[PDB]
Amino acid sequence: LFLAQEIIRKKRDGHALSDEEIRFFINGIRDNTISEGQIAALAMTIFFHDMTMPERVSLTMAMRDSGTVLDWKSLHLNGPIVDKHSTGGVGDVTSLMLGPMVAACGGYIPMISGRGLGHTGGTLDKLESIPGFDIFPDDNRFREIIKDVGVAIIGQTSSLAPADKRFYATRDITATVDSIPLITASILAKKLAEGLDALVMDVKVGSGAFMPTYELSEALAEAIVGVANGAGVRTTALLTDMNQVLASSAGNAVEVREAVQFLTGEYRNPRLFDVTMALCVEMLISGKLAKDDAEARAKLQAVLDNGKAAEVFGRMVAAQKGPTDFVENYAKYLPTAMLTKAVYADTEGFVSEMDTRALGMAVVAMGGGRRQASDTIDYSVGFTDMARLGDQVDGQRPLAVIHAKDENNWQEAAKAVKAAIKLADKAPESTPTVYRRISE
Amino acid sequence: LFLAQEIIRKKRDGHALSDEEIRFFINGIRDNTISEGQIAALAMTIFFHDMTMPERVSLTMAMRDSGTVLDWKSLHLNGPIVDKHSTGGVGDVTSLMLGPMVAACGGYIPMISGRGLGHTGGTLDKLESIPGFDIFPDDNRFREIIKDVGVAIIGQTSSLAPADKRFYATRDITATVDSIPLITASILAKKLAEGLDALVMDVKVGSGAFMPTYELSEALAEAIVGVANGAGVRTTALLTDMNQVLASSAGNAVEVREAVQFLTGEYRNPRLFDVTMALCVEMLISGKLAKDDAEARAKLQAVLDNGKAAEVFGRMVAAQKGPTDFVENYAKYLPTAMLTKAVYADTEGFVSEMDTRALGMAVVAMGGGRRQASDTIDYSVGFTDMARLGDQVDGQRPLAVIHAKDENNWQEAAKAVKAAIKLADKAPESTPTVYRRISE
Repeated sequence: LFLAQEIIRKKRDGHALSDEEIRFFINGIRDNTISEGQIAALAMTIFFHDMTMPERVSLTMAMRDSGTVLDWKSLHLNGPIVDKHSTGGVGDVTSLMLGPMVAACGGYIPMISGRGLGHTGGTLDKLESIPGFDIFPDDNRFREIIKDVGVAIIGQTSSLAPADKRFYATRDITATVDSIPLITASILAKKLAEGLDALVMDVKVGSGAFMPTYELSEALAEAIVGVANGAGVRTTALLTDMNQVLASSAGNAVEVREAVQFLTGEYRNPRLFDVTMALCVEMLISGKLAKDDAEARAKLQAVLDNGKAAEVFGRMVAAQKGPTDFVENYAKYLPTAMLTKAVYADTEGFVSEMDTRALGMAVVAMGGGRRQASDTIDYSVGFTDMARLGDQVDGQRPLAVIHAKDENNWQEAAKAVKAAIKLADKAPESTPTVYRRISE
Repeated sequence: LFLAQEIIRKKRDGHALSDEEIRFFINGIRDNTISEGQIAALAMTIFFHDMTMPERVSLTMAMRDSGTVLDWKSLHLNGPIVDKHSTGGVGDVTSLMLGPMVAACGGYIPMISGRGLGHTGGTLDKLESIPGFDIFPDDNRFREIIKDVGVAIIGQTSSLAPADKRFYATRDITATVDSIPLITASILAKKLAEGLDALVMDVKVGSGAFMPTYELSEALAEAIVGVANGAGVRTTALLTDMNQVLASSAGNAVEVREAVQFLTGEYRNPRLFDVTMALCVEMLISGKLAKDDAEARAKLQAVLDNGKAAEVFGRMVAAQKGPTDFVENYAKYLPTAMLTKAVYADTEGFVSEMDTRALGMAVVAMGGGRRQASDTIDYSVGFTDMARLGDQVDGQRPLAVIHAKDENNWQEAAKAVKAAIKLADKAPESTPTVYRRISE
């Protein structure tokens, strides 16, 4: 129906908005006919009245259909269209391994990513530290890589969920961003555009988590499962730990390198391994590529050990303009910094605390990302050989190994790192890597 | 404190905003630094959390101080600075008589009016049907008229309560206009700028009332008394009837004429008389010009009968550039329409119902006001000899006498009037003119 004022009022007076009404409002948001104030007002009424399951699904759908919705029916692929989604994290490089691994098991992953300006090391920028990697293939080319290779990590060709652009921008300045119904629809809008069959949300918990409390991370996880499954996509979610860096490194080139050494068994961080394996099992199960966890973990460990996984990564990289021999000779292609020195904590002890966001911002500030846009990322700067909680430190074990441009910013970051990692006289109680699985 | 987002959140989470915080927000509204969405958001949080008495007063004060606040201390006047405020109505010409009457009793009335674009026949346009009437005297000239004459009805020299400009505009399209705390502060902002000592709100009740229900008109009346008196101005309010036209005419020239025949006792509509007397008694009492109702009604009836009141009207008109003999020879100065014919209802009976808003819009539509701004009011068009509820009608008594430009718009209005006044086989139950007096 018509009138933005009309719609705002209904919801304000504790009523449920119709699909036609929610759809009308969202397009108006996209077509710039519905003002900022009209957006901020509706967001608030939702913050006080919430939205029923039907309203929740209609909001998401009307946002998905705001832009373009991919369809792979014509391609007649012989496998499930699946993909994973995270709420971000520092060292969260699971996507580079996840994509190849699941494609090597019969799954098609049309990973339309979107970096993460603000304070989030998107994967798109990591993949750009690979000489020639084109993250912008046209539709027809993209459709080809998927069918041929199985995976493809590309940047959003804008027209995905446009309404979310204005809706989110307003919410950020009007104090209505922390509203579960709105968040749920915002996150899934982009993904549900990919024309998926199944999905898996990786909801982080802890200091570096999106939601403030475990109870709130869990809350969001349950909401996501509901509307996605309501929208037709077999979804499950996991609560991953993010109280420290996931991989043994944070940056761009250093992370893509880590993803290669993982795929080839040259080195595998155990925590990164658990989360990586846990997400893939879900995708296989949701995708029907396995009847149970045991079957799935089996197939995955195989592909990971017979080199078939790293092979797919290598085929994905080449099809997107990277070297055709990236996995074998990556050390000659990836950018190496001028200064690489290890940093040590002031005293001997056990790592008991760590501010992920701090380390995250330490990376950006040293060139690892962009605070504005005009900034140009130094794809070689970052951290490696990161200390894990519980690790005893001293002259034998530094906190991390810093890859900086010069002795100055090295020194800067060195102080940043040392300030972000808290020591203690004794090792803290351990926490799980994968807390639990929300489903149905 | 800083941040509009910060402030919005606090209030959203059921907290009380500080004076410094409310003040910061309001100036930002004025200085265009606080966006539409940030205004619409805060308005909603208030619609759901209301505002404590302290917050209520701080909002109004921060809005008053948004612009200029008059001060009459330097003038050293020998009387109270008072003024009345209405929520509008059709035929509500009480201000033209009220101003003179109270000044003739020792009260100073710096009536900064402001017409009423939209659907409200402001007094400013009525006073402009008087040849040469200048409603825009400069401060020094204005200050002179007050001290010399005692009264002065002038248009707002913009810089009064600027914040209210943007705040109200946003609210109108975001469904947050019907919020008592916001209304209370909006109305009083303009008035409290006049540097008053006492005030009296004329809150209408009925079909032509601002608030939807008697219980809501009363609700607003109690709120107004609270924050005004909290802000230092001795305030009381009355619930006037507005289920029909107050004066025996609606328009511009026809109303100013009515106000003159009242002041000179040539004719006095009894309902208009009661409301006019009721409001003045309040001003005298609040102003300290009387110890009780009896004393006040006495002084007023005197000034009304010894011609001293009409004298003041005459001195006000002349000081503001109108004729120096307007009261004695008004019939030669006021605009007279080309067509003046009486309209009769289709059948004999008793006037039982009447849509004030309809008659109000009938006047505008015939040139009595402006729907846009570029329109130029025909200060001669309007209704006179209006039927009162309970009046029996037939060939002896028409519904009203229409002053139109031509036979066309006369005919138009004639249908408008006839459609707005409902007849019945028997006279309806009478209602009071003045329902009750809210105080303290």
